[PDB]
Amino acid sequence: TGRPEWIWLALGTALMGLGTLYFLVKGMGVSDPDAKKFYAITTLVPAIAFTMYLSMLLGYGLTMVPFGGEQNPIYWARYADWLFTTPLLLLDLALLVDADQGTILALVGADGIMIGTGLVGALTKVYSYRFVWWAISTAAMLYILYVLFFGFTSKAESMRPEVASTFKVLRNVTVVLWSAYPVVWLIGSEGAGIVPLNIETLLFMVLDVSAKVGFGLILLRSRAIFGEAE
Amino acid sequence: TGRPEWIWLALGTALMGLGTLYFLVKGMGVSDPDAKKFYAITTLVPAIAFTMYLSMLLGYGLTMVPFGGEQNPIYWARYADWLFTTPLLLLDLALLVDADQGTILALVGADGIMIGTGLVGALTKVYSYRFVWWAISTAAMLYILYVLFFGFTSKAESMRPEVASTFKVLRNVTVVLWSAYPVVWLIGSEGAGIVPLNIETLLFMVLDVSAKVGFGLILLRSRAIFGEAE
Amino acid sequence: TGRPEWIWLALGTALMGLGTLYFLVKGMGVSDPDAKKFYAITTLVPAIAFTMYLSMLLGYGLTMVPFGGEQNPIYWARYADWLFTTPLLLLDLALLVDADQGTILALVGADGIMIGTGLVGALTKVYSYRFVWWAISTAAMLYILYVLFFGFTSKAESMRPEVASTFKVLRNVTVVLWSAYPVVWLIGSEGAGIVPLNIETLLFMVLDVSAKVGFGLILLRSRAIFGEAE
Ligand SMILES: CCCCCCCC/C=C/CCCCCCCC(=O)OC[C@H](O)CO
Ligand SMILES: CCCCCCCC/C=C/CCCCCCCC(=O)OC[C@H](O)CO
Ligand SMILES: CCCCCCCC/C=C/CCCCCCCC(=O)OC[C@H](O)CO
Ligand SMILES: CCCCCCCC/C=C\CCCCCCCC(=O)OC[C@H](O)CO
Ligand SMILES: CCCCCCCC/C=C\CCCCCCCC(=O)OC[C@H](O)CO
Ligand SMILES: CCCCCCCC/C=C\CCCCCCCC(=O)OC[C@H](O)CO
Ligand SMILES: CCCCCCCC/C=C\CCCCCCCC(=O)OC[C@H](O)CO
Ligand SMILES: CCCCCCCC/C=C\CCCCCCCC(=O)OC[C@H](O)CO
Ligand SMILES: CCCCCCCC/C=C\CCCCCCCC(=O)OC[C@H](O)CO
Ligand SMILES: CCCCCCCC/C=C\CCCCCCCC(=O)OC[C@H](O)CO
Ligand SMILES: CCCCCCCC/C=C\CCCCCCCC(=O)OC[C@H](O)CO
Ligand SMILES: CCCCCCCC/C=C\CCCCCCCC(=O)OC[C@H](O)CO
Ligand SMILES: *C/C=C(C)/C=C/C=C(C)/C=C/C1=C(C)CCCC1(C)C
Ligand SMILES: *C/C=C(C)/C=C/C=C(C)/C=C/C1=C(C)CCCC1(C)C
Ligand SMILES: *C/C=C(C)/C=C/C=C(C)/C=C/C1=C(C)CCCC1(C)C
Repeated sequence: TGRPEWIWLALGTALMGLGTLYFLVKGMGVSDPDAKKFYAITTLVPAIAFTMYLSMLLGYGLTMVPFGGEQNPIYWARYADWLFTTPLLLLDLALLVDADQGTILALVGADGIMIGTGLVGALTKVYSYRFVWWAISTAAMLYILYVLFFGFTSKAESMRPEVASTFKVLRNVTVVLWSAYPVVWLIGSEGAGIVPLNIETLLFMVLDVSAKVGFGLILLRSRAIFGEAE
Repeated sequence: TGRPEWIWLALGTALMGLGTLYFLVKGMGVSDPDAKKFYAITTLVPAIAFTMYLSMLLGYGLTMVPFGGEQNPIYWARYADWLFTTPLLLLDLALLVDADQGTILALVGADGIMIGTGLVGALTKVYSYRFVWWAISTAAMLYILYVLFFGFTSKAESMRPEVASTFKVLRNVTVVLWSAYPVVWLIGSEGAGIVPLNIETLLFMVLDVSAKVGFGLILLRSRAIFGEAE
Repeated sequence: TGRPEWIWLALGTALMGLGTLYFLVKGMGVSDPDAKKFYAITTLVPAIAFTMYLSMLLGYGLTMVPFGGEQNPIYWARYADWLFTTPLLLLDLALLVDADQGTILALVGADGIMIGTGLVGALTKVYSYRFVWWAISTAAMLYILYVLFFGFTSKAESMRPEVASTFKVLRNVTVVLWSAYPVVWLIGSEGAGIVPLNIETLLFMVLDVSAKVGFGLILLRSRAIFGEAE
């Protein structure tokens, strides 16, 4: 393809596809109802990402947005992916710690605001206003990270030790990886335009595969996803 | 801004923002799991409205629709707000009366039809057909109001007296305020065009703040949102 | 109207409308909470389809997509219908057999991928790539049909005999009817273009009414939707 970033979109498609197939085969035969929930959530995540990476590779998930006096290539398909995959990742963490329903609704709702405002920012034609939406989205992200540390960590330590241990690892992975996304957006083609689109696409591919397939490998190898039984 | 209705969009943004912050601080420290559910639902409502009012203020949430031989300004962001906030408001009422799952699904589904058909009507280019969609949406609204009076009132009176009392007030607020929306649409810029857009925008701002922040102030001050405990 | 397929859109609108009204009246007075769930899910299905058939009849739900060097009429409103009605139909089947939550999430998620990739395929401007999306969507469909036969049939036979019996019939109806959709798409205006749009529209109308109103008549006449009580 004639876009230099094609190679990273192709690799991302392949890695999300391979991760989906691996999780699908690994979950074959699992009969524990708690483990089935985690396999279902965790396999859906790279499956959705696979479809949206493929849409970017083939050019469907790209649009041109005028701002700063240029026509700027915006990959809108990222937001369609993240709208569904980021609440699913949060549901994996919430189910692990048996979070109450009100906390789950708060997290999923804040996450929806985060991604939706990011999408508005990405498509906004007045340059200075793009950063207003970025700030609102980032505030929603900070709310999510606060709950994961000062609601979820406190509950986990009261549960089975393998649940506490696996939650603590996946919480730390999540906070580090998710915090990089607003930074890549700010310095890349959607924001200040300091990093070119080809490098930005590489960075999001590394983050996405780590936050989805890496995350899932840790979770689905854990004893924490099974009920305690004899 | 050069649009006369800007002042009402600005005030609406500010009031939804202030209401979100108030509910967020008030819900700090609440540990009762039932109360947490109500705080989460009720704080999300003005937070979503805040983002969509801001999108209208900055001009993102506006499009031009040709009908009647003119280019007509249609604020489409209202429907994106209401798609999520109106089912959340109904969930507050349904949880208060411990409604059965089938009734909740009926209400949320009718509400989705109401808002979705309103959006189609708002974007329809053949003038006479706009009113066909308005009629279908209004029928869905009447179904909702019927359930709130002839399903929900009957259940409430069988529950704790503080639940019955708070439900009856919030039901009455809801029926009065929600019934005004189809009337404003019909006589305003989306419909017959008798009331100008600046006044229409004022009317929806008053209704929205009352139906979201007013509603939430009544609910979150009530004893009904807490479990009965010693 | 000047489109030859109008007659089938009109008939489909009428039949979905009549089926909605019939199910609404039949469900009046039902007080069993399990039966209420099934009436709510099953009445919503033709109600949503009614609105989307009407949008196609009036011309709102149609767009033109260039591919193969022509402007091709694509009825996009079908996908908006199916996005909501196909998971509702699967929920009817899953509730009947008391499926576990993980299996329900797998089914609904695969169904979302099926319809979303179908929509991307329908709107794709590069002709050969339309069939890549068709293949991905069809793979998701095959996953769904596998679960209905090799997860759901095995559970049903362990339940009440009237539940097993009604599930087996509705499963067979579902597999036969749903399998025809990818074939109609492939040979019709969205795909290879061998069957003209007027005949394609007839075929989808027959399938839709059978898969929604036919399905619902079988289910809502069954004893299986009521709890076992004295
Ligand atoms: C997990 C095991 C594998 C670990 C792998 C980690 C990779 C993640 C980071 C990649 C950034 C690469 C940056 C590449 C920078 C090239 C940009 C460039 O060409 O910049 C020069 C320009 O011409 C003038 O400034
Ligand atoms: C809660 C405590 C505060 C209560 C506040 C309630 C306000 C709600 C209603 C406002 C309608 C105002 C209508 C303003 C009409 C002005 C339109 C106008 O200018 O019309 C004249 C025109 O030039 C030729 O007909
Ligand atoms: C339930 C009881 C009622 C059962 C009813 C079942 C109907 C379903 C199938 C219809 C296909 C009809 C196909 C009509 C074909 C006409 C196309 C045509 O005109 O093709 C000739 C063309 O001019 C040169 O090839
Ligand atoms: C001027 C101020 C403007 C408005 C501020 C920016 C709005 C968007 C940002 C963040 C979303 C905040 C989180 C929304 C969800 C809160 C849920 C909540 O309150 O949950 C309580 C529950 O007890 C928990 O377990
Ligand atoms: C419990 C459930 C909670 C759910 C919480 C969800 C909150 C989402 C809020 C705001 C983002 C809205 C974003 C809307 C973006 C639409 C952009 C679009 O499609 O624009 C069309 C065109 O490109 C230009 O007119
Ligand atoms: C806890 C997780 C938080 C995650 C969110 C952290 C956000 C703030 C980070 C960086 C902003 C630094 C300033 C970037 C703006 C630079 C503007 C500019 O003009 O830069 C010129 C350029 O450096 C040469 O050409
Ligand atoms: C010609 C007729 C055309 C069709 C009519 C217009 C369709 C749209 C209008 C209203 C939605 C109706 C409500 C949809 C949901 C009904 C749910 C239901 O039946 O719920 C039963 C349950 O027992 C409860 O607890
Ligand atoms: C339990 C879950 C129940 C959920 C019930 C939901 C029912 C929604 C039904 C119909 C409205 C569909 C509205 C679709 C509007 C799309 C308009 C649009 O985006 O148009 C694009 C462009 O502007 C022009 O081609
Ligand atoms: C229970 C809640 C129900 C809520 C829904 C109630 C709907 C009917 C209300 C009003 C319609 C009145 C007729 C409006 C149409 C007027 C058309 C016209 O030409 O008006 C000329 C104008 O009055 C001078 O220029
Ligand atoms: C190169 C390969 C590319 C990727 C493949 C194509 C992706 C889209 C197709 C099918 C969706 C598959 C189903 C997605 C949901 C799986 C859910 C699951 O694993 O559920 C386990 C649970 O135990 C159950 O009860
Ligand atoms: C538990 C919840 C699981 C939910 C699982 C859902 C999976 C959906 C995945 C992919 C399809 C995405 C389709 C996006 C299509 C948007 C097309 C569009 O609107 O295009 C705009 C314009 O026409 C051109 O730029
Ligand atoms: C279990 C359910 C599975 C459902 C899915 C089954 C998919 C495969 C079916 C048919 C493809 C047959 C080939 C169609 C392609 C024909 C291409 C062509 O050029 O046809 C010329 C035409 O026949 C004269 O003009
Ligand atoms: C699978 C993909 C993941 C986990 C993606 C996560 C994305 C975010 C945390 C995005 C956050 C953003 C902001 C906080 C500000 C605006 C830009 C966004 C959407 C990139
Ligand atoms: C927070 C906002 C609220 C509670 C908005 C409520 C909106 C409605 C009840 C809208 C109803 C409409 C009709 C019944 C007919 C068509 C026009 C609509 C969407 C305005
Ligand atoms: C009420 C409508 C129903 C039950 C519609 C069902 C539709 C499908 C099973 C569609 C499947 C498709 C594929 C498997 C491939 C691509 C084309 C689709 C969307 C037609």
